[PDB]
Amino acid sequence: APVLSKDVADIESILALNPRTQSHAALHSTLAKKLDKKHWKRNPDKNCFHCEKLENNFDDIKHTTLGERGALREAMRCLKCADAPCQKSCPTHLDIKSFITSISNKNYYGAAKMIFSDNPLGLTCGMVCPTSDLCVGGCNLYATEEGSINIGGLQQFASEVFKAMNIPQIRNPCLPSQEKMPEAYSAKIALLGAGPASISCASFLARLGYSDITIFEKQEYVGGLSTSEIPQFRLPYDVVNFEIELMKDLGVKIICGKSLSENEITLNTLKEEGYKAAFIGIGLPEPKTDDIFQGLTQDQGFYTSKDFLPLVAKSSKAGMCACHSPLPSIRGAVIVLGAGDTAFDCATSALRCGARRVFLVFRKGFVNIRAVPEEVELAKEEKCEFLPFLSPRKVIVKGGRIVAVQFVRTEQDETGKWNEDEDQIVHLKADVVISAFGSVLRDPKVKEALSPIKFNRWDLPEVDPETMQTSEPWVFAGGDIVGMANTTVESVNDGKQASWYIHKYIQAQYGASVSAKPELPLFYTPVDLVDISVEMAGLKFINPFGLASAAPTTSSSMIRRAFEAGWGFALTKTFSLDKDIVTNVSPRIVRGTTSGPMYGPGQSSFLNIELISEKTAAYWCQSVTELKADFPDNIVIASIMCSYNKNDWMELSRKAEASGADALELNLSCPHGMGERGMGLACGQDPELVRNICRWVRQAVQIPFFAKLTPNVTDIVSIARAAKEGGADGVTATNTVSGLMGLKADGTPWPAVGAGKRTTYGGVSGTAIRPIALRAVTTIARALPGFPILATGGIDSAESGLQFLHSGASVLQVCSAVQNQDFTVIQDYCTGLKALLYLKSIEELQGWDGQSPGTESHQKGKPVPRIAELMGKKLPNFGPYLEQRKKIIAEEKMRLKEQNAAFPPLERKPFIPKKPIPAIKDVIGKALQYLGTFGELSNIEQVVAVIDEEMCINCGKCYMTCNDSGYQAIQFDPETHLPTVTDTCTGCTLCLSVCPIIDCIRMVSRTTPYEPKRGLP
Amino acid sequence: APVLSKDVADIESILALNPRTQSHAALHSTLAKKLDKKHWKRNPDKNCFHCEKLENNFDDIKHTTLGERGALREAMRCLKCADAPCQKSCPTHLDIKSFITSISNKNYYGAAKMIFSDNPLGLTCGMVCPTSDLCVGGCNLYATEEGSINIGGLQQFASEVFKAMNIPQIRNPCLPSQEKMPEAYSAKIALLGAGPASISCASFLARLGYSDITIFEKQEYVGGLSTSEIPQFRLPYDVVNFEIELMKDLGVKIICGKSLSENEITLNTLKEEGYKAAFIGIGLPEPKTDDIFQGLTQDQGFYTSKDFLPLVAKSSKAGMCACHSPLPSIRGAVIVLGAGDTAFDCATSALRCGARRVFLVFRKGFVNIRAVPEEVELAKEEKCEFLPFLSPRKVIVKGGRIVAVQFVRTEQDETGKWNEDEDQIVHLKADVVISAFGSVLRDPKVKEALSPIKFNRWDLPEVDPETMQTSEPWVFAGGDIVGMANTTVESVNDGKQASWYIHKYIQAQYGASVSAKPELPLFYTPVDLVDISVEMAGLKFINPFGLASAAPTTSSSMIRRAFEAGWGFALTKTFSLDKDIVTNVSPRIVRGTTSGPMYGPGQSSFLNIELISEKTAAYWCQSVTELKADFPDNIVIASIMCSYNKNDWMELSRKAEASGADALELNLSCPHGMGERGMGLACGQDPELVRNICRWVRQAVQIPFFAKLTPNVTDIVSIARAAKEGGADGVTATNTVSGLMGLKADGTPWPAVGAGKRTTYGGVSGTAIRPIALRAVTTIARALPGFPILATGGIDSAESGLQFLHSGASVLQVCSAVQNQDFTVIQDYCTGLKALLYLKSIEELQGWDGQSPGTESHQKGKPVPRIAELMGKKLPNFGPYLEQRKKIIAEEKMRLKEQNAAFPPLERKPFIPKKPIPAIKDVIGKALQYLGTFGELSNIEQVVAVIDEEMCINCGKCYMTCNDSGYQAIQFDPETHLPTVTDTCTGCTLCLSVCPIIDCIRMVSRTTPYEPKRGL
Ligand code: SF4
Repeated sequence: APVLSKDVADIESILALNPRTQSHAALHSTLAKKLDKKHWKRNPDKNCFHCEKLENNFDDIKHTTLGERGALREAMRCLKCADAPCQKSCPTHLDIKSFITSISNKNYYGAAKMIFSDNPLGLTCGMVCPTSDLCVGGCNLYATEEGSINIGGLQQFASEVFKAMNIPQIRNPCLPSQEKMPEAYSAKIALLGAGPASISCASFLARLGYSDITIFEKQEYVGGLSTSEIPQFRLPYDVVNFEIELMKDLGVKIICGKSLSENEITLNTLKEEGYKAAFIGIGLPEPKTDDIFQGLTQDQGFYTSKDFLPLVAKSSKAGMCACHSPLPSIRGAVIVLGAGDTAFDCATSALRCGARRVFLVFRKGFVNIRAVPEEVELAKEEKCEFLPFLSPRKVIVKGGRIVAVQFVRTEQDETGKWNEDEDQIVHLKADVVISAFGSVLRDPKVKEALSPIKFNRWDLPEVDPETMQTSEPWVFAGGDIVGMANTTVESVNDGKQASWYIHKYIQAQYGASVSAKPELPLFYTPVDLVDISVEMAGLKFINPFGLASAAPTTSSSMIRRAFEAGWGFALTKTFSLDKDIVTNVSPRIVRGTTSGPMYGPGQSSFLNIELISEKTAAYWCQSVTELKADFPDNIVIASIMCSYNKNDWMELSRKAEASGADALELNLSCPHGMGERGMGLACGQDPELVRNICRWVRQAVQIPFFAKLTPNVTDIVSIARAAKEGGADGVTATNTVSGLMGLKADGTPWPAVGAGKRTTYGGVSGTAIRPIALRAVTTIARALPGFPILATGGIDSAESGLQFLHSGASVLQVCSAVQNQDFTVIQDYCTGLKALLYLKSIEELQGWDGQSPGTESHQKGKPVPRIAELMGKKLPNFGPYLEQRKKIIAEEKMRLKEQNAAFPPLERKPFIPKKPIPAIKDVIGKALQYLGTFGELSNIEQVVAVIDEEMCINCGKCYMTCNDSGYQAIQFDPETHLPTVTDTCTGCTLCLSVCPIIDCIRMVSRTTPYEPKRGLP
Repeated sequence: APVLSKDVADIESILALNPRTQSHAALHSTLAKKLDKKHWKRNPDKNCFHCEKLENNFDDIKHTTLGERGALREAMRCLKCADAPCQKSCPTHLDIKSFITSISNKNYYGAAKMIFSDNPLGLTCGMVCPTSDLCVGGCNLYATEEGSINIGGLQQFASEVFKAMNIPQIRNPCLPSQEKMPEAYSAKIALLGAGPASISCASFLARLGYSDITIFEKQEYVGGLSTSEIPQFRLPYDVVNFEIELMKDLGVKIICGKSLSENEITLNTLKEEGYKAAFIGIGLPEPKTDDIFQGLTQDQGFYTSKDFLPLVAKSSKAGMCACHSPLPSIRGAVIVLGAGDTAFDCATSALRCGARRVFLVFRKGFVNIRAVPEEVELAKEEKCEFLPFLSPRKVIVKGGRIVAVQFVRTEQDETGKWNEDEDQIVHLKADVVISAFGSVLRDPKVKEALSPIKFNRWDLPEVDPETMQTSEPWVFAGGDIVGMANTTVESVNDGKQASWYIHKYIQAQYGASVSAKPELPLFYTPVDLVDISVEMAGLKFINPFGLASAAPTTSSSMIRRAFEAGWGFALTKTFSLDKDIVTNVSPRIVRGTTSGPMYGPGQSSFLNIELISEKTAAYWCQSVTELKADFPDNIVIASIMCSYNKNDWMELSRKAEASGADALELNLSCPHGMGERGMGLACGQDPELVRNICRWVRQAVQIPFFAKLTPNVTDIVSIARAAKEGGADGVTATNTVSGLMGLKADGTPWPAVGAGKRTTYGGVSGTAIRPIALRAVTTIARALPGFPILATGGIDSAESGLQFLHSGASVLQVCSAVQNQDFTVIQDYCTGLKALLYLKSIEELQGWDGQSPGTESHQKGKPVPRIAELMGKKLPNFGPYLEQRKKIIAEEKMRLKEQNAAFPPLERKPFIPKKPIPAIKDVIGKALQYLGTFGELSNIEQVVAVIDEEMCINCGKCYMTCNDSGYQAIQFDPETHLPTVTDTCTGCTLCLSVCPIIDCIRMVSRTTPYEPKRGL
């Protein structure tokens, strides 16, 4: 019979590309290499000077866009810094540390809530903020080779998920009922212009309780420049609509077709009409012009950015207008004049209109470009040509058309000044000219409508930079109109700033005072109303999260701050009688090596050789009395430990109870009387000793007490049962896992103590032991139904916490997650749990896994075009294949231009719960139904792996894993590097487990014949 | 008595910047924000158009340079792809997957060996390769938001560590002795030009065994352009010297002051002198010139790149020449003509010479720039101005000096045919002009010296692109001179390619044939000679690494491939008697959630609910016979399992022994009993059962057998002892840890089987259980001294393997690391272990931790200036402080300039072992001496944390950890964001444990009185 230990021809063939170490250096000529290189090319080719067709292509071109896989990686990378410089560098002071922490914990709702609390246009800003000159410019990670965090992309991601949840914004909960609001809040308020500034101002005023807010917008569309000029390929119109609807949820009214102008709305007519306050947020409505372009028409080929961008927007943004607008026909060479964002967006937009070539002409040098590198990069990658040091002089017009523009040289002298060299000219051929010099306010009728407010030397409304108030106390202004900044986030901040002082002004007008300290409300939704309280062992917890007896509870002052932060409960560090006083050694707590040489945030574990508290029982008991007196609703559990002695346990437990502790937690780590039978060395490892100790405490106190169990036992259920039989009211599962974190190359340990560099076995904590704790909790919950369990072991998010609740635990203890961060994580845990419970009531989101939307086919986090001429073509994203994909996509865009259609918009409508929102008590133990013996698992219902070609990044890991750890069932194409799972798959699932792309590989029910490989008959 | 649970004023103050969730939105005016922004600025300011002083500043400006912290992070990120496109895109075909895998496993030696095996100028290339147009351009991770891997930087890092090791290259080991080499290998070989091409060619010929190789170099310095023109701030000269010395270790001779030219050395004089083969690697020695610059002199301010760059290099590269020379005095505005690497290096170099302003003028557009984007980036960040579409027409000279250059406008038309517009001119003011159009071969005397080889239409030596052979069979050529490529790596490849055919030619001349298949040797050093064999339980292992009984040993055909790859031993997947046949379910193996939502390479654990082998005992026994017959030196251990039955264990053990297995491994996972006698349900959890099973097997077979222990017990020592008492020859520690990996938000498990979505407890494997396995191994080793232990549990590198050996294990079993990669990791483990053992004999490297050099103060992996005017200044790397640091550094550079001195690179000298290189038997159990009870630990010898301000990146994590998990002992400055550990520190070590910068925080002996805090 055949050589069993040898691969047959077929398998040898399938293993052709499997890694094998070479015994010699490789020989490939330089010429051969030059040729082969093209086949695998991923990035832009430096030698290719021809741009990829972009006519009618408005697909997202942002390099910062992130999908869930990418967002989680970047969020975990963030150091989540104290007094973070990125936040200091953000105009709206977003708590970046907190929102990124939430994203890293998969709590997208909490992240979005944090974002929108300080920036009502959070999604728009995540997408368009020039971060390199703002938040990212101050990021501490810039000091590392890998670089600064993609803050904008993370903000965009969390906000997009929230948008997908279709949850509405709600009125401030702690606010009195609409009917009980003081009359001052009904004051008629008017805002002019529906752009970022007014949207923000109106939003914050509405949060404060004002019920009569109206925004008067000149145009038929809303959103300001975010709608009329920023390209669809950078800022999708549906984003703007989303943020507007959120504002409308607060009652803000918007009336379009109304202009602030002398023969229409004026400050005088508003005051006559009874308006108490007004906010001017009309931006800079007119284009900066140059005398040389006077008289030129669009038919001749001349446009100002104010003419051009809105035309492209109306045509590419579904919804914006009621009438379908044609895409401007831009053919030939295009000259764009300007060096700011306007110019770059005109250049890129011109390509979508069919431009053959685009020239960006600056009057200064490259170094003087105004737009941030990120913006410049977009025009650069699309092959726009940059021409520096040129100033326009004349537009040659022949046959009623622009045929060229004549320029003159410019240069900086010996002081810095700029001059024009007349004898040095340039005759640049062009068919279209677009001036993108900027914008201004110059309509006399508009300025007159603002009488009698004072205008500064820049001929713009003068305002106090702190209050945003004009010379007229009831009139405020912000955004581009003030002329201080030119970004969406700064305009949003102006409205935010103004809202507080408008509030102060109105209240004063009604004879009411306001807090000296500004107090703008946060952002709220129905999720915030979800009840996450839970009752266990007769105790009421405001929320299920608490601090475990550990380093974070080293001092009672820390517990105090934890309760102030919002933690539901806390354990004191374990303490004992005076005679059992201990002294710690140092070093004693080290990082885990459980996930490789990854330093900084998110350590996968810690190992400690710390003893019980070094502080006295007297200190802890007085501390408990103090804590319970000041925080009656927060549960305080005293952790205590004694040697195996009845009088001692009774004495200490009674002392703790007398201090006012809500309950006790018995630390069973103390060694016994003389080893002997293999029940370890600690009392907690022997059922008999545990039972006795619990009996002693039960007899001594009347308050509930829980036995903290060690996972270092053969059968933890035996110990849990012993504690129950002893009288314990529940058990804490579990303590740390015994281990050695590692040795240095010289053999010395870490931690290493004293001159002798000695160590002893320590306790492992963190996410690395979560599988062990989860097993412990579930096994105890199944063996002792209804017996209270306090879970501990790797809990670092609402999601992981919910896993333990589902496993049978009632409350959740945390240590390592706090050591990795700080007490503020409680805010993430609470909003996260509320969101998870809330989402369970939304029928239309059942396909989601918690807060994670179903994974859709993507590449780099961008939706893969579902084009018939692409699905099933085996065209990977590299080399000649990518060229083909681009050609196909370009053809589709042209077809879409032909086959016209565009008005099936989405009347945004919030999802409404269709079943009661589950309370904590309703989810406890729900996972137990799926757990059982191996025999209870079906060996008939087998699965096989299936790969989504469109999501694949061609690494071949699935292939390598099946080859050297599986069944050699995957074919890896030598040309496309695309994997195909064959019929020999056994569904072991290893490939799916090593794939870098989330959900690229999925396990599906086997449809073909199934037979175990016995290797022989 | 005070309120004990409240922070006193002092502590409230220290906690000032500690994170606290806000209950309201913040109010900060736009004006206030604009002002505050500058204080924290890290990156370049878009509105600042003035460049940082760079006169005489040759500090490394590469954005790709990596320090160990950064290199480990990037290496772990690499997907380590199959048939990798990056390698396909590398001109020298470097096995990137393997060298990066080695870096990820901290095996820098293995990584360097891999790099140099295919590229003898590996360090130079890591630093200068235009990767985006090469290897990186084909990287699969470009398909992710985070982007492609920094391959060049990783190559640079590994090569730099190897350089620091001061290990010499040695002659290929498996080559006959010098004396026994055929006469053909003594053939006189000549190479012209000591640049990358010839260095590579000479190196490979030397590896093949040729003993008379001489490189004739025209100049007094060696290295070619790497030395004469590439700037010191991109390629340090010591790198070039390092690679040249490695080549010289192979016997290659270099003679300077010798030129290929008529009247000097010619192909005819060489042939006449007895040379059998010649390689031409003289590059393109002359500058491409323009008629309009004829007659202009350096005194007037005109230079060609060939004049200028070497002048700067000779002045900034210590060791290049022997004469100390001043830097060229470049003052005023500088005009650099060109759009390739040459032009950009001239521009950046001009700034070091004192240039006030630099203009890069291109004949074409910005889109037509020849240099890759990172090269262009360097000039751009230093504020060089780019002027496109200009062609030089005249140079204006007044008072003996250039004052301006007049250009005419250029433009492309319908036929790409670039035209020049005469009526459109530019009068650009300038004091210095540097032409950087490129290079060529124009010396008639040099071309004559190459007679009679054929020259092509480009007037360059014509060569066959595959063999590198010229029209004369004994003459070959490569590098810039062939005119096909313009990169160091391609020039290196040309020499590599040529070496094989030169070898083929010479051998044929001596009447000898060569293999049809090219066989260039790998790179070797003394480390490769280190013996890593080990004997255990009477068995000899060629190396201590083996495959555990698991998924990687699902089929014997897989074990065969593992042995072919080099694995020392392997366990069969556990098998049993026919009556105990099992059937697996699916899904059954899932990724661990032990390190968060991190997917792809390096999963920290796996959970499986797989059963024993589904293949029959008949299959496994025949397979063992086949494997042992084909691989007699590779150890094969048969893993078997039976229910608690004497006859069964004896029958199966004898069946396995009869098949020829070297030993047996008893899988004790089979259930027995009810389940509350406090010893679980598996036989392996009960000492009595284990002792009886071992007794049965010992009585049945003569070969050694080991009991595989489960870590899921209260006292694993009791089980180990029971196995020993039963007759086992050792124990395998340990099997998987029982657990539940997690649940989805809806409560369903993963793995989930059937429509019922059911699951059962599985076994956790991988790095996440290493602490448990290491504890188990150490405990058994201390309780049962000398009892053989086969370790298993998270072993994924030579370094982790050595930890287990130090802990008492003799051999190392692996599963998860292979599931995370493939069988080739064995190559990394073996070279890594050899290196770790070798380094223990090097006295001058005692300060290193294994292969990791002692950590030096750095920022972004670059050395921090050990300047007096900088130390203790509390100047962080941001805002106005950074501005300050730049001013101080610039002043230091100017000071160093005035003191025209220094030059002692103290010739490179290999370190020599000063003690015997440890064998595996010499390190086993060495760490046990440090293990003991808690009471044996000194509570008198306490430590405190100390922070190196220069390495800090100001995140405040140390501060937050001490505040909410410590003793509130760190002050975090509100302006500089610099932390300071105060006297209240207790040395808990949490801050050091969460700091993102390796070795920024260190624990040092406490010098002040220690008093435990008692709460009062
Ligand atoms: S954790 Fe480390 S890099 Fe961060 S502020 Fe503390 S010493 Fe600096």
